[PDB]
Amino acid sequence: STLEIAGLVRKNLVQFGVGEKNGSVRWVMNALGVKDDWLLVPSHAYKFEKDYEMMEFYFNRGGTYYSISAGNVVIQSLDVGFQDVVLMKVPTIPKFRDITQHFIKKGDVPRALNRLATLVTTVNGTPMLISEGPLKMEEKATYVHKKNDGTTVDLTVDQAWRGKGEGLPGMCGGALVSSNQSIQNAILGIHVAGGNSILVAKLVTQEMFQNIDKKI
Amino acid sequence: STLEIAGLVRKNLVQFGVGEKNGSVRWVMNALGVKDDWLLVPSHAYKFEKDYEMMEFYFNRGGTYYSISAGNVVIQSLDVGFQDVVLMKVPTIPKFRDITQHFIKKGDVPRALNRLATLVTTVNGTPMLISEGPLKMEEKATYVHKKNDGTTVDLTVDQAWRGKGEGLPGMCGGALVSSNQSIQNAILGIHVAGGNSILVAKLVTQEMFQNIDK
Ligand SMILES: [Cl-]
Repeated sequence: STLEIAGLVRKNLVQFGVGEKNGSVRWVMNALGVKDDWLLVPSHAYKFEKDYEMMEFYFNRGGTYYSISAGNVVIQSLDVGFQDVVLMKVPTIPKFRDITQHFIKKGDVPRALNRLATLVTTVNGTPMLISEGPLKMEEKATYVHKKNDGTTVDLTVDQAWRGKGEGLPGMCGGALVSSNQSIQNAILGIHVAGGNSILVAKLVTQEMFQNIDKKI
Repeated sequence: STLEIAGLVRKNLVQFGVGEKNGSVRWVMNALGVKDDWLLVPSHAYKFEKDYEMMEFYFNRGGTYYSISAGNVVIQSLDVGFQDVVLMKVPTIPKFRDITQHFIKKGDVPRALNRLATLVTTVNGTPMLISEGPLKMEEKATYVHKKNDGTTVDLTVDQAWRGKGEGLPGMCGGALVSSNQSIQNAILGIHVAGGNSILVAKLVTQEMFQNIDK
């Protein structure tokens, strides 16, 4: 049931923030824990910051704050091309329950195409469930992002799901869940953009998780 | 409660008019004082007149009409836009009680969503309280209003509240108050346009007034 898998997701969802050690912190969106000390994070959460070298990442795991230097995390791309969503290893965060086997398998993709799905996310800390229309998929989809107030750059997403629905700023990073019980309400991917009245998310499959169990 | 916050809004509401320095004043809608000499004004109140040369802006505060020339007003934005609602400083106008801290905080918007709200406004001095349907939010909302006289215009709103309710001409500029007691019945925004059974208001947050007190 949508609510069963939604609860698993909820338990692994954390608030993601960026800043300088001993300085100011800006909470930006969400990041999803997937296994042991590995999480999925949308790249625009940190891409447009002025100085990556002295960047510190901040996580809020149910009221406990953890932090790590950007120079101490291991990053892994899901695929080749524009960095849209990445896998990030955080050693100082508590072990996450393995939910890898709940994501959709590369082969099961058409069985999720054309149906409804639910976005399981949080807005500034408050849990929300957003309904998305019949999902379509696009090989490469574009959206517009605004740097904290002002400028607007165009960014693309590779292999994106398209749902119709109204957003709310800060929803980025949530997990998309299919309503198809035939495929065990698989997790389809991560929310990256919302615009006119269309919600866009990147497809993330069971196969993008192989390199994480390899030693170094 | 809703009555307490509604009271704070009424005391800061004034009428907005346009006219020449030695003629008759055309009153058009309401404006809301937020702090000191600053006011929240819907931009359609003045943006469709093309002779800024002899134009005076008028404000009725307690029976006295205060004015300022188009060529003298300081106008400021809330996010980056100007097509919907603007802040306007009028040095000549008597000081307004600071109500900024009664507006909703950004991180609390989800708690105002799906709940009822009350619109506090005036139509020619006449006070009105209007219940608005369970509120919904929209990224951008388009409304084509006959607002002028017989002229129709496009009014597009960024981050807008949409709700079921009934209107009247001249209600524009009034404020939306939340029925949610756990967020202290926060002011949610400013009424921009209304027509059949839909009312549209712009979202205004506490954080938005950072631009003025500095
Ligand atoms: Cl009440």
